Amino acid sequence: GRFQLVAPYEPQGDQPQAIAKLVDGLRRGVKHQTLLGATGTGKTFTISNVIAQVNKPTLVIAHNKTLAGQLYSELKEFFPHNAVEYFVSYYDYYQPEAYVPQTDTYIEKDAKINDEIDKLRHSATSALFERRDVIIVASVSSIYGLGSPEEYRELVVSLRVGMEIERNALLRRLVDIQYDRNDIDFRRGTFRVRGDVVEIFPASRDEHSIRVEFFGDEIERIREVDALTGEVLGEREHVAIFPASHFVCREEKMRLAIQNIEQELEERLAELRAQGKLLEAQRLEQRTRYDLEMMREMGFSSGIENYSRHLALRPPGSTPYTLLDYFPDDFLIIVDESHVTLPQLRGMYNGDRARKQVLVDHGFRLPSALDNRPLTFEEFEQKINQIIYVSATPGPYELEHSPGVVEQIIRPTGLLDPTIDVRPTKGQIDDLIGEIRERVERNERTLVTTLTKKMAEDLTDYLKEAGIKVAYLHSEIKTLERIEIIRDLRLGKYDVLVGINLLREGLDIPEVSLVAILDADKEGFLRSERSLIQTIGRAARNANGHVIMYADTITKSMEIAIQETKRRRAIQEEYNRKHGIVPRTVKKEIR
DNA sequence: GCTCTAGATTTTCATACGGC
DNA sequence: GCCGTATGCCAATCTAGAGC
Ligand SMILES: [Cl-]
Ligand SMILES: [Mg+2]
Ligand SMILES: [Mg+2]
Ligand SMILES: [Mg+2]
Repeated sequence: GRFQLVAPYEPQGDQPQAIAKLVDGLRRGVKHQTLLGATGTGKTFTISNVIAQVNKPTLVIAHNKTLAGQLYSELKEFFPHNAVEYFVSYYDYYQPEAYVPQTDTYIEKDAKINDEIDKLRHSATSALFERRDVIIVASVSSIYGLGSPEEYRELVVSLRVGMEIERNALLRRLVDIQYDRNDIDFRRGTFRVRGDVVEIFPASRDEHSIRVEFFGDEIERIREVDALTGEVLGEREHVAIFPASHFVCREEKMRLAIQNIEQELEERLAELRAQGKLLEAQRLEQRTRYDLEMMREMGFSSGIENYSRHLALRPPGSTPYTLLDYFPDDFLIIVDESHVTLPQLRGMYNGDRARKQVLVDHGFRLPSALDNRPLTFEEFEQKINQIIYVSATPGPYELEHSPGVVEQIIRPTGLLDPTIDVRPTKGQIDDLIGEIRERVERNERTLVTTLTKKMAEDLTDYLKEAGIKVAYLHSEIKTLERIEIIRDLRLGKYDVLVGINLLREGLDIPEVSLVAILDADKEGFLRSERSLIQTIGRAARNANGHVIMYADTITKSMEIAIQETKRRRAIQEEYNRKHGIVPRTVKKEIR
């Protein structure tokens, strides 16, 4: 395939040079590069240009699913002729199996699956074999266990007009790859028959079923079919039907796997019983033998993922197969918000290991359950072909592995990194209150950041006493109601929002002209250099953007952020001067 | 170095049950 | 043994500080 970028506009401002640097580094074979793109500079359009120029299948990794969704929307509009795909957790809810020693409690695994997300997951994986012009937006789900891509590929049922194959032989192979017959409710992951037509709804597709028409053992035709109404659509010459699960469990391997699980259990029970952990072994035997009977009286068992490694016959310690393995060897990775996303990726292994080791220590699971896991960060490193880290505040790992940075600060809209004032703590709430009132005069909103949920709630109350319209925003408030609070800020219900750590990455509020950082000098994660610069960027979407940092000293963290903001402004002033640009505030749609 | 602390996101091969 | 349906808010992750 071949990527076709589609937009009205050309690259502008800093975008051209940025695109050129990243493309040349990629072509020279450089492994790690870093796009130091300041906020609201059109970072998704820049990276799309790179993808379009180098024409490699690409994985965009995001640290959260809201941002994941936006990237996926924007990229769908930029590449409407290409396979833009989505790959995140497909669980409506999920609690893992866990044991909590401090409160001596076992917690059952509970789950519930979202059908749309599973459909997208299958569209994503199948796309990577059907064609080369694929971009997948993904969460850290990308580093979790799937079945091997080789097995996933060889189980495909490939069909072409002219083929000779027994009607029932197709059907019986479809069942092998996890499809169900269903003449009543014809939906994805199911098939049916209507005389000569064998109608197949692939696992990757919402509304568009295949219709394979037979004459004896021949295939006279194949047809994509709109299943909203029932009408027929275009007539293909071939089609590929991929498995309706990323996990194969065939009996041929399962028989030996059972005796391997059987013999790991013996050894572990002897181990536990020897150490006077008699309760633990009784636990381990009761679950393992029950699961093993289910494994003999059925294909499945409960918690089957715990026996991943045995059921695959792969050795102890094995690195799992993942989405990354489904990509070609010359693929490309974009890491969105790398300073937050990479630490998250690092820690997926740690938390999973922690949780599973206590299950194993208390005899809920065998030691081989540790091999059912995500990648370690080191295993992620070894699977990188080439990678681009995007962030306004790139972290240590990105800088240390990249040959300097591609800097992109000039915004196509000419908006400046705001000015910053530093004021004393003496009489700070009154100074702020008056400064908010001037903003309410100009119909401009304000963000205030404190250190705690308690302080954010107390200031909201106190600002209500002063007659200011205001809400607090922190993580006690569920996602749905946060969307609504932010919506209601823009419409004008509130002139102020008080927060802690939800007022940085991916918050475009054009109406905000003031950002108030309280306790600006209290050293810690909330007032580190990066979180400081990220908070400052909330005021860079409005032409009268301003920052007040209340503090009595100026920390090292404060002085780097002040200096790097000033420098960025000065460069943006000069570009604006050269081109006669007067900064204009962002007109963005509500909802 | 170990053990707290604050406010943050993400992830994880559904399953027990009653009525057939 | 098969199948349709009601069901949960239950962990350990991160950074970068503070006491020892
Ligand atoms: Cl979506
Ligand atoms: Mg499934
Ligand atoms: Mg491997
Ligand atoms: Mg590679």
